[PDB]
Amino acid sequence: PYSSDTTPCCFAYIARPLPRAHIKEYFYTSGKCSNPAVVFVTRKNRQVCANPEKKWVREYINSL
Amino acid sequence: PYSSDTTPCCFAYIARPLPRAHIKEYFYTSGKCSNPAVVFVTRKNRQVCANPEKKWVREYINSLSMS
Amino acid sequence: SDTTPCCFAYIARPLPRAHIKEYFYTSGKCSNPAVVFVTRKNRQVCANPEKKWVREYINSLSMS
Amino acid sequence: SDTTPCCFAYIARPLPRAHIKEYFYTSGKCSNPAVVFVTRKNRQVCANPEKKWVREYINSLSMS
Amino acid sequence: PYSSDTTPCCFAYIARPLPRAHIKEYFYTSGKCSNPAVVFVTRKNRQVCANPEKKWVREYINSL
Amino acid sequence: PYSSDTTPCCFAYIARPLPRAHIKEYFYTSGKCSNPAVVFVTRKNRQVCANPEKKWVREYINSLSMS
Repeated sequence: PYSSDTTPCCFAYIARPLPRAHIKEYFYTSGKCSNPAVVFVTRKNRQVCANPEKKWVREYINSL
Repeated sequence: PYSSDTTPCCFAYIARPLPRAHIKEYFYTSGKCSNPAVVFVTRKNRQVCANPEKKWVREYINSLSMS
Repeated sequence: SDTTPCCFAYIARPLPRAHIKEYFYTSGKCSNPAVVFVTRKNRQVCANPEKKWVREYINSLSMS
Repeated sequence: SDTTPCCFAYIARPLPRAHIKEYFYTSGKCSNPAVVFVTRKNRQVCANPEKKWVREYINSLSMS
Repeated sequence: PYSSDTTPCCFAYIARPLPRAHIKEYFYTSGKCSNPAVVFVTRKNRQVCANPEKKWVREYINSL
Repeated sequence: PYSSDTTPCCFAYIARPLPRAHIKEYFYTSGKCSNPAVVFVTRKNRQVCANPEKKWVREYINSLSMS
């Protein structure tokens, strides 16, 4: 661990793929967090936690 | 209350009291987080992690809280 | 004593993510550090831990 | 590169011959020389090549 | 290879166990030979080639 | 003719001709053996491996052989 700022962590992963077209960016959550996660940021700026191992997650990252 | 939303967690606690005058709100971090924490939100919207057990932290919560 | 897998060379071309099931790091007893990717047919592939592709694959995989 | 099994310690008590299916020598790439006995449950057991019992077992086994 | 003397080699292994009681000594054939073998020497001094991996061979060696 | 009996094989060939006078019999080693050889049996029953291709070896066989 490293800073007093908060950092976003994920504790569950979205079940249904989000539409590819609705995603504006992604990031991986901090290594400080207990679980690994991809966060997708939608065009409406919602942050959505997703399982880095899922195929659709990988396909999105690779294509976007 | 496990959802897909991100949740803010804390990994370190500010060393010095923040000025009371600059704080507008607080909240506690989720119990899912590995460490307990209070977060103070400043008027400039910075979120500052703080040690729940410190006296100043408790005094500030007691001044903000409607409970 | 049980055996442990060690690596002596690192794959040159990235193998496809789709063919990998998990990874692990080789033992610190080994002379070289290495990531091992375990394929669908359970072949163990040694890879250079410092490579960007290797790191990106690890982020999307579970560790055995 | 594929992994190869290496040994870092040698079993103290002889395991029963009846439980061993085959042996092999570890790679010369490994830092220590070793005989590996492969048990009926496919556990790999490292053993000291210089030991009389080890040599006697090898004489009665096929080499993978 | 090492000497002008002949050395006994085996090219087949006896199918039926010899009676334990009829064996006076054993030896392993030379490493120069292409196949490994146990030779049992009977009380009548017949030399009988046997498979070192067979259980009865091992049991005889262990008991005698 | 694969049996359980041992069969004598040769791995080296005597460097110098044996004295003809000391040899009573010969035979060839089995084709199963990795190297070809002639074996001379001395009157004292030593078996001596010899290179089949050497002239002295051939001369000695020709003197012993009834073929």
